[PDB]
Amino acid sequence: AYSNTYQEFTNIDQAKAWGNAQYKKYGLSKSEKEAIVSYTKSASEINGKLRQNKGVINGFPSNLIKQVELLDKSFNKMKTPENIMLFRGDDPAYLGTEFQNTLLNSNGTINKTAFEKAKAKFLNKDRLEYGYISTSCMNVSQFAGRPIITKFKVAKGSKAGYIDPISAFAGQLEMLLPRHSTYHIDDMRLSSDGKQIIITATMMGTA
Ligand SMILES: [Hg+2]
Repeated sequence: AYSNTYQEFTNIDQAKAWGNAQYKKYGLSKSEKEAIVSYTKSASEINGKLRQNKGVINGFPSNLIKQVELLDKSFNKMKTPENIMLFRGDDPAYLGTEFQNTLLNSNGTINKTAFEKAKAKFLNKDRLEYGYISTSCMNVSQFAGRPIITKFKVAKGSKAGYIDPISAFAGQLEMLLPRHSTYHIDDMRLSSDGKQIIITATMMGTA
């Protein structure tokens, strides 16, 4: 094959370390660090308004339009040295309103019929996310209960920032990604468990 290598953090301290060493070289304004901190205590509220009005902020309250602009700005400084793999956790409503109450049997195991409906609906296709993408350097335990697990592959030089410390209200080994990002679902298979779906997306960029 003609496949490229991505660094996957196999240990928490190794991630925490590489992580903090990237926080240094960013040099974020005081203004942004509070936009990122407010973003971690409101990630739900903001991304919701972002997926909604499909990227338009010229209707958002003043407070917001500014924060949104500040978050975007911050990414001019937060890129990644080399190719990396990030981990995200999602609930069924992520795949669609139809998988909401169809994806998992009351046994907790994944329904192989709904799984195929999804595999056909997304495999080898590009998805577009309107809000920001919170992720982790590893499959931390704040996912693991979540039925869907995406594994992003981010290319050298792409916007990605280790905001773990910048906000105390940032998840474990948290790594933010720019809004409006577009990735390509390259693989879907069930965990060697029975309950999950292990997606393998390939990021491309943000427009
Ligand atoms: Hg990381």
